[PDB]
Amino acid sequence: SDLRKEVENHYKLSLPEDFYHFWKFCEELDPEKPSDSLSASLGLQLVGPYDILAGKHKLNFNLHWRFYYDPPEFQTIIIGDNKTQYHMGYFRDSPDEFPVYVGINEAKKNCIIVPNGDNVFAAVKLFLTKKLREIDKKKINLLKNIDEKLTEAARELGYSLEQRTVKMKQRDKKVVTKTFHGAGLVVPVDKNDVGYRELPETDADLKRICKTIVEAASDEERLKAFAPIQEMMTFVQFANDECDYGMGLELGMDLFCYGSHYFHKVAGQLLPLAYNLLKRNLFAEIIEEHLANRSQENIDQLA
Repeated sequence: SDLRKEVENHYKLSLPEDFYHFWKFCEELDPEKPSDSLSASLGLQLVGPYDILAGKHKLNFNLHWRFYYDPPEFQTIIIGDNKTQYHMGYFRDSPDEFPVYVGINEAKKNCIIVPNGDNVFAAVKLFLTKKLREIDKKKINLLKNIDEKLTEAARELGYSLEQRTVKMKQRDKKVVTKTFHGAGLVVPVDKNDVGYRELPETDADLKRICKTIVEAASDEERLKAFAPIQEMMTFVQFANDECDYGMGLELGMDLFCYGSHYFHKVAGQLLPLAYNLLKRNLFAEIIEEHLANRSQENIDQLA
């Protein structure tokens, strides 16, 4: 329990039981280097809060293995090839609740968060099954052995292995908007529909607006191209005054997701405030620190 406290106090996030059970699974695979037990067969390595379990931390965990498009909800636990910057993370709607599922993102490809089961056994199972369906006879036998052991453990522990579980499908009903990442945003909406209001542009049209800002040819033209964004920020101010905090979280998230440093200032105006109004204060802290140092490479706080 002491080790658990260390892991969870460093991130100020509770970790679900599958996190700890999966460490033990990887310890059975390789007692000497559990974090690397899937490296040879799958190209995956356990990191993040697993670095603490591994003793590699013996310093801001808010930025540790936080890739360029990882929103504060997303906490990296597994990394793959740095050519695509494939990685898996727990996704939490609230810092005070357990992860709602495991998402994957390829940070050199896009900002999309792909849901991959609701626990890390599922996410690794799905990765393995895809790899098995692609490939080398020598690799297959090894993969099939890991698949058997992984599947047996999940069955003993009661963990679903589906990419989209019934639980995940129920969360879809509470998502108020997908955002650019596609993971979805969940905020309280009361019986009077207070809590969220939509943006006045479609996602497609918002991306066009962002494109014209990024491609502006001068400061003068960029200022003019920013007018639709400033207009939406005024709407967000009234939404905040009126307790529809989800609007500013959506606009700020989309601008973060678009990826341009030209949006860092307004994203820093939208997202900390939105998270603080939503009483998700840790996420306000993460996004502030990430916007201040949004690195594309060298995000390992222990290197």
